[PDB]
Amino acid sequence: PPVLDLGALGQDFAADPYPTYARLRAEGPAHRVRTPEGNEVWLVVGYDRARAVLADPRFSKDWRNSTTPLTEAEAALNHNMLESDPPRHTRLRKLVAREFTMRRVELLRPRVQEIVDGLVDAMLAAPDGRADLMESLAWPLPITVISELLGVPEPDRAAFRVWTDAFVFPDDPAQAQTAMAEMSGYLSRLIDSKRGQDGEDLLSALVRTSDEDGSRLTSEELLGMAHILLVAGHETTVNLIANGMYALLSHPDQLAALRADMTLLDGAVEEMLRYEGPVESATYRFPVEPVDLDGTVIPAGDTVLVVLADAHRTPERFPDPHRFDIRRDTAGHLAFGHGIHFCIGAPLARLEARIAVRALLERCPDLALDVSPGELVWYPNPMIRGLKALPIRWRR
Ligand code: HEM
Ligand SMILES: CC[C@H]1OC(=O)[C@H](C)[C@@H](O[C@@H]2O[C@H](C)C[C@H](N(C)C)[C@H]2O)[C@@H](C)C[C@@H](C)C(=O)/C=C/[C@H]1C
Repeated sequence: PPVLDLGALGQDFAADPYPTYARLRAEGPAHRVRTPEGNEVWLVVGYDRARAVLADPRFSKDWRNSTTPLTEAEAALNHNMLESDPPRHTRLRKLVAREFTMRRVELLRPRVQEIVDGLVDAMLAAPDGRADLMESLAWPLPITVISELLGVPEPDRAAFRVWTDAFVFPDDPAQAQTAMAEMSGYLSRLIDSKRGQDGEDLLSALVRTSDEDGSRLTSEELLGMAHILLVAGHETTVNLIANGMYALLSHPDQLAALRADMTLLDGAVEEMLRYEGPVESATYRFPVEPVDLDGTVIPAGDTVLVVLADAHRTPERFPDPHRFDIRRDTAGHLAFGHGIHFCIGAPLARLEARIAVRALLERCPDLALDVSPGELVWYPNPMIRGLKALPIRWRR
């Protein structure tokens, strides 16, 4: 294949990518394509292959195995679990797994609940009963929850959305590259602000751990860590809520069910993950040796992107794919990945989302999408699945 150019494929490829992915799936598992941003990457589509690869060791996420160059501003924060393999990935993750167990996170419900609640109160405050569920709840919830955890003074949180934006499609490649340096700068400063202040938040914990013994957690790794624990639960958990809602609000029949019975909540918040999950394609993976993806051979060092979005629509795994059913069997979706890199914060995310949906359906009479689905606009970025905004309204 000449190599499918995603860029020149319409701002609707950001809208409904699926047909393009499926079309590829039909011809084979792997495909070379140029991303809307440029660079050459491989796309692995089709559920069975997707799941498979995610856990395949031959696909290392350690940039040392990539033949793609890394700018200095990037090289800075590339010492985290999601960008390394054993033994390093093993070593690092261990450092903070106890902080994200369903049991531990559950302890945060009281707080998370209160955080959502405060946010909803302010929403219903509007006189016309119209607000953007994005800047109104979906965005502020994640960034707060996590920021109290990692210990980010609140005034400091604004610059974060700013950067994340640049990271995702920014209106200029050199601008996002600035956001990274800027962030590294902040985090590094912040890391130090903690030293000797006997704080008990996660970050303070790590700063102590790292000092006590640098062989267990290097200074770069310390940086990388704080960075990854932050920017990995953003775009994802923030769009989870948005996508989730946009999904439930554009399928009245389903909104109805959940309204009638709220026990379907957990299972509905799951189908959201399957149907319109936040991550379109898993993060970068590089073959340590050439991999023969059935007929198609991928060179060592090339960038492989497992397309979570497509596997979720592969009809041989998920019948009536494009159908948003909250009573569906969502068992086995790749929303949070598969393998050793399986989301470390799946519990924290789920909690937030579950409390978030819960709130809305409840505290919002005649809640509804405030614009037509065709009017919404998604982010061109091929690695994410987010709405520019999500208008709504409710019985004034
Ligand atoms: C809707 C929410 C979330 C989604 C969709 C999501 C999705 C994922 C996915 C797909 C991976 C694996 C990526 C890959 O292998 O390419 C992953 C990894 C990870 N996630 Fe999440 N995530 C979410 C929320 C969270 C939260 C709330 C945190 C932070 C507290 C978090 C922290 C991480 C980290 C640091 C990893 C590294 C895993 C490892 O390498 O062992 N995630 N997540
Ligand atoms: C967990 C899935 C999302 O990706 C991420 O959370 C990671 C942290 C991040 O990718 C990293 O971004 C850094 C700024 C640079 C780093 N590079 C030095 C190696 C890179 O690996 C994303 C948050 C980037 C943004 C743009 C995004 O939208 C991610 C979506 C998920 C893949």
